Amino acid sequence: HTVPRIKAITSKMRMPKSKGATVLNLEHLLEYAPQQIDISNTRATQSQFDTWYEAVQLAYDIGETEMPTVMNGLMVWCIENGTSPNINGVWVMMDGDEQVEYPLKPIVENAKPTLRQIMAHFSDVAEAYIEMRNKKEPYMPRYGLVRNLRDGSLARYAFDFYEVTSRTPVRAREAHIQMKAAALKS
Amino acid sequence: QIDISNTRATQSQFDTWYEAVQLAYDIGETEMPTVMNGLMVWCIENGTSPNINGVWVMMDGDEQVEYPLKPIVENA
Amino acid sequence: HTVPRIKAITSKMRMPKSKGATVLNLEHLLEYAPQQIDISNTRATQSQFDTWYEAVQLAYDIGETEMPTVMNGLMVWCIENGTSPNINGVWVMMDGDEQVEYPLKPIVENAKPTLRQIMAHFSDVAEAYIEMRNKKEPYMPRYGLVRNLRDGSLARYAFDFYEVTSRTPVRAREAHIQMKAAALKS
Amino acid sequence: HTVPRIKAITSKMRMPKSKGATVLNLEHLLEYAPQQIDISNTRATQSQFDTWYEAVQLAYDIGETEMPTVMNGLMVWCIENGTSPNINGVWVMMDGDEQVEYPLKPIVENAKPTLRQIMAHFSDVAEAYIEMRNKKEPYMPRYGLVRNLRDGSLARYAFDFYEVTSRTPVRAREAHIQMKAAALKS
RNA sequence: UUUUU
RNA sequence: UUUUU
RNA sequence: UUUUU
RNA sequence: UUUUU
RNA sequence: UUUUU
Repeated sequence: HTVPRIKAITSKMRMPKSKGATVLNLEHLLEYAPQQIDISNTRATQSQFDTWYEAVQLAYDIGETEMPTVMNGLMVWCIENGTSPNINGVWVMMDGDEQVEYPLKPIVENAKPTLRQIMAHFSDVAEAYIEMRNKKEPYMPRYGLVRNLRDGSLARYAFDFYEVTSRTPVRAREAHIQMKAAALKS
Repeated sequence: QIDISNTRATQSQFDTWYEAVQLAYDIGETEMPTVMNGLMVWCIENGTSPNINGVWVMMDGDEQVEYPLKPIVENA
Repeated sequence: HTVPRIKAITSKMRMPKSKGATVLNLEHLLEYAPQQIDISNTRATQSQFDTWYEAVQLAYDIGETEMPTVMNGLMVWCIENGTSPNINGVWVMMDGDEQVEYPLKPIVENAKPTLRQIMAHFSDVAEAYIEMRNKKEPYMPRYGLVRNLRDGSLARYAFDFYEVTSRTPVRAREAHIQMKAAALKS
Repeated sequence: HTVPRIKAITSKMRMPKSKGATVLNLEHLLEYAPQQIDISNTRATQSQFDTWYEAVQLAYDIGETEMPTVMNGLMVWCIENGTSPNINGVWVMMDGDEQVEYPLKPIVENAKPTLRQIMAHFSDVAEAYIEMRNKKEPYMPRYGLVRNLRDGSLARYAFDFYEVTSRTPVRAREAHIQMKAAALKS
C-alpha cells in the first residue's frame, strides 16, 4: 500500500571483510560527516597550526590579546605577497599611516609542513577580506597582478594560498589551476 | 568480477594488511572499524599513492586526531 | 517586513582557531584597510627608504632644502636610464643649459634591498611626469626605446621601476610584463 | 564508538634489550627533550665554555661586571674576523671613537676544543647583531666579503662561527656549506 | 651601460 | 623577492 | 603532497 | 599490473 | 670532530 523507502547504504552491498567479518562500522560511517578541509593534506593539521601559532607568538614575545591583530596583518600581507618557503626579511603591517615591520623568520621556520598549508587556514577569511576591499575600490591582490589575471571578478580567489574546495565556482577553480600552472612553469 | 581481478588486492593480502595495520596501532578488534571508516574517507579525499607520508586525519566530532601513515602504506 | 541586510563577513564562517579560540580579530580586520603598495615586498619599506634618503643626503653633503631638487633630477634620470644595481659613474641633472653630475655610488650602495625597490616609491610621480612631458612633445623614456615600445601611449608606463598596482590599465600591465620578460631574456 | 588514539611510541616496537631486559627507559625518553645545540659536539660544552670564560677573565684581570662588555666586543670582532686557531696579535674594541686593544693569546689558548666551538655559543646573538646593524646601513661581515657573498640578505649568516641548526633557512644552510667548502679549499 | 671598425 | 642600465 | 614570493 | 597524493 | 683569520 504505502510507497517503500530505500536506505542510503543498501543492505546488500559488497563490503571490505577480514576473516569473514565486516571491516567498516556502518553505524558510525553514516553519522561520520567531516568537513572536506578538516581531512585534507593540502591543509596543515590543527596540531601543526597550533604549534606554528604558539611558536610565532613566542618568537615575537607578544601576548595572547595582541597576537590576533598581528595575524590579521600577516594574512593581508600573505594575500598581497606569496607564501613561498623562500620569503625572507620582514613583513609589514600598517598602524594607520605608520609602517611596522615584523621578522619573517619565525613565520616560515615554524610553519610545518609548509607556510602555504598553514595559511590555507586563512583562505576563507582572505576571500571575505578581498571581497570587502573590492567593494570600496579596485583591489586585486599583487599575486593576481603578477599572474596577469584579467577577469577582475576573480580577485577574491587570486592569492597564493587559496584552498580550493567543493563549494568554489568552476570559473575560480579553472582560473586557479591555470594560475598555479603558470607560476610553477619556469 | 572483482574477486578474480588483479587490479584488486587478494583476500589474503587484504587480511594481512588489515592485521598489520591493526597491530601497528595497538588498536583492538572493536575499535578498528571506526579507524577504517576514517581512513576510507581520508583516502577518498586524498590520493592512495605509495608516496603519501606523514599522518592521516580523523575527526572525533570537532577534534582532529592523527594516525601515522607508515603502517598503512608499508603493509599494503 | 523590512528587507534584511547581510554582513560583509558572515557570522558563520570557518575561521583559524588555536586552542579553540579564534585567531583573527574581526573588529580590527574589518577596519584594516592598508594600501596595496604599503604592504608590498616589491617596494622598499618606509624605514628602508628613509635610511637610503638619509644616506644619500649625507653622502652629497646637501642640506634638507636642496635635497628635493636632487631627488627630482634623480627620478627623471632613472626614468630615462634603468635602475639596475650595476649602474655606475655619475647621473646628470640640468641646471638650465648647464649639466651637473652627481656620483651614483651613494644611490646604489645605500639603496636596500634594491635601487628598483627604492625608486618604486617614485612610480606615481614618474607616471605624472611622463604624462606632463608628453603633453608638450613626444617624450618616450629611453627604456621604452630600448624595449622597442611601439604604442607610444604607453610611454607613461615605460620605465624600469614602474610599480604595477591594481589601478593600472590592463594594456599597461600586459605591456610591462612583456617588456620585463624581454629585458630579462638574454 | 569513540575514535581511538595512538601512542607516540607504539607499544609493540623492537627495542634494545640486554639479558632479556629493555635497555631504554621509555618514561624518561618521552620526556627527554634536549635542545639540539646543547648536545652537539660542534659546540663547546658548558663546562668548557665556563673554563674558557674564567680563564680569559683572569688573564685580563677584569672584574665580573666589566667582562660582558669585553665579550660584546670580542663577539663583534669575531663576526668581522675569523675564529681560526691561528689568529694572533690583538683584537680591537671601540670605546666610542677610541680604539682599545686586547691580547688574543688568552682567548685562543684557553678556548677548548677550539675557538670556533667556543664562539658557537654566540651564534644567535651574532645573527641578531648583524640583523640590527643591517637595519641601519649595509653591514656585511668581512668574512662574507672574503667569501664573495653576493646575496646580501645572507649577511646575517656570513660569519665564520655560525652554528647551523634545524631552524635555519635552507638558503642559509646551502650558502654556509658553499662558503665553508670554498674557505677550506686551498 | 659596454660589446656594431 | 632578485635578475630590465 | 611539495614546487606559485 | 604499477605509475593518479 | 678539526681544517673558514
